[PDB]
Amino acid sequence: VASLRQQVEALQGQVQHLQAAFSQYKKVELFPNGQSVGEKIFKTAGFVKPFTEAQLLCTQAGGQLASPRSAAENAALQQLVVAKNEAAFLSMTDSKTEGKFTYPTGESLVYSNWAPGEPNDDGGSEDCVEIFTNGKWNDRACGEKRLVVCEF
Amino acid sequence: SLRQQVEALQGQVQHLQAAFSQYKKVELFPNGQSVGEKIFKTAGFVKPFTEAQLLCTQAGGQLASPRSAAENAALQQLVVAKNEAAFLSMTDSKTEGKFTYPTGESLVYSNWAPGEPNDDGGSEDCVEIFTNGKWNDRACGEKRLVVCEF
Amino acid sequence: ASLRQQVEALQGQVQHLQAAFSQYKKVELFPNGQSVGEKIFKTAGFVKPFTEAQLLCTQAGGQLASPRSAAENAALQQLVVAKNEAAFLSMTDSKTEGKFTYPTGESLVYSNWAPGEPNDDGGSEDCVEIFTNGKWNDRACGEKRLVVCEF
Ligand SMILES: O=P([O-])([O-])O[C@@H]1[C@H](O)[C@H](O)[C@@H](O)[C@H](O)[C@H]1O
Ligand SMILES: O=P([O-])([O-])O[C@@H]1[C@H](O)[C@H](O)[C@@H](O)[C@H](O)[C@H]1O
Ligand SMILES: [Ca+2]
Ligand SMILES: [Ca+2]
Ligand SMILES: [Ca+2]
Ligand SMILES: [Ca+2]
Ligand SMILES: [Ca+2]
Ligand SMILES: [Ca+2]
Ligand SMILES: [Ca+2]
Ligand SMILES: [Ca+2]
Ligand SMILES: [Ca+2]
Ligand SMILES: [Ca+2]
Repeated sequence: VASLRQQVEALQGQVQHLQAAFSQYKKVELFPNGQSVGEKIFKTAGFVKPFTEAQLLCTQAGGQLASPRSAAENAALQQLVVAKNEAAFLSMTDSKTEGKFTYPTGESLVYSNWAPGEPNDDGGSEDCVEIFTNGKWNDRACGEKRLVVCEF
Repeated sequence: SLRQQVEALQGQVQHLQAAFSQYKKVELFPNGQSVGEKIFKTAGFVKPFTEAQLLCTQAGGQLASPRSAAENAALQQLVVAKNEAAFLSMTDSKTEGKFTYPTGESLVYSNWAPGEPNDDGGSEDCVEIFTNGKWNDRACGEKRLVVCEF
Repeated sequence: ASLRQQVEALQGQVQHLQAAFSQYKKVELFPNGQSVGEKIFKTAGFVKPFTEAQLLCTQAGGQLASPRSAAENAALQQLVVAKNEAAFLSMTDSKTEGKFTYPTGESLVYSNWAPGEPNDDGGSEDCVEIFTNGKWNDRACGEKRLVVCEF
């Protein structure tokens, strides 16, 4: 009760210090390759890789390829693409069933920002998705190299 | 009961303090410098002043603004490490011959190289810091290392 | 009463902090870091001679990569492979030729020498590099290798 009192007051000061310090470091971490939106964080590796390699990199790091689920998330992701001036791969593919794009979990899309006419499975071999500097999406061959951006 | 939960909380906080301390060192390696309560971090690339300024602002910070010999030395470490002169936040764009911080406040510290600022060519309103730590006013259109402070 | 509620509220903040921190740790490690046990390896992304690399890590509050187990070596190997550049380890045999030690002076507790190593080629190889295949080779300290520090 009494001793417990001080202990609680001491913890409050320690917690406040951690909160202030962490707040500062979050900003530091995101500069210049990250974007925070809601409770999601997008971070680019800064280089390009084919889809399979990009996917593995994100998976191994405990995240997954960028998967914008709203206009807000897509705009945040667009900021990184614009900054690096390099279109990036999204996590979604229609490799299982042509014409039906899904997230790595198999769930159907809850948001999309396809450029006019897309997806068009050009050449009959486009099962991956890239996001342009203007934020629009286009289905593209998974063998192509695009900016690696993961979400955590 | 409450005494058992408090010890559990104490343990969680001690763990966080240890984990956070380790994480701070990791984050700052190799592009950051901690001095006092300020943190300097370089983006690792060069940009013209206006662009560099926007990058820092959008990140929730601002261009490096050394306010003491100690901060200037910390900033100097990053410049030396990348071997690339960097832009500071200060400019005399509003009133030629009078440098101020983004807020409009006058300088509280300066480390100008001999003869500077000299508004060379009548068009130097930005400031760069060299690997030796000294400052020189330069054209804002030139590209220099982007270093922000948080 | 008020104390208990004050403690439960404090724990709510602490667990929220734990969650935020966990997310930011993963973000931090991507793509230049690797965590293994309580150790963290992080590459600077560039190459430097041994003395300079050692100074960079020391000044950052850590030390050059010092894998002490197969698990740590495999973790470090991931970074070397990602950068496709052999990296320097912290150990040297500068004090006593043929006897590699950590910066502390302690003898190795783990090694993963490539066949035929360490050979002290030219009679002047007192530093250690780790290849993309995870094997070690003694190399001249003047050579430039990927900088990887451990924290
Ligand atoms: O192959 P390319 O003609 O250079 O470029 C193609 C066009 O931009 C097309 O509109 C788009 O739908 C394809 O995905 C792209 O591959
Ligand atoms: O134009 P430059 O002669 O190559 O270099 C100039 C000189 O170093 C001058 O002393 C300095 O005050 C100017 O800011 C620089 O631009
Ligand atoms: Ca298909
Ligand atoms: Ca398709
Ligand atoms: Ca297409
Ligand atoms: Ca002027
Ligand atoms: Ca001027
Ligand atoms: Ca000048
Ligand atoms: Ca970081
Ligand atoms: Ca020797
Ligand atoms: Ca030797
Ligand atoms: Ca050898």
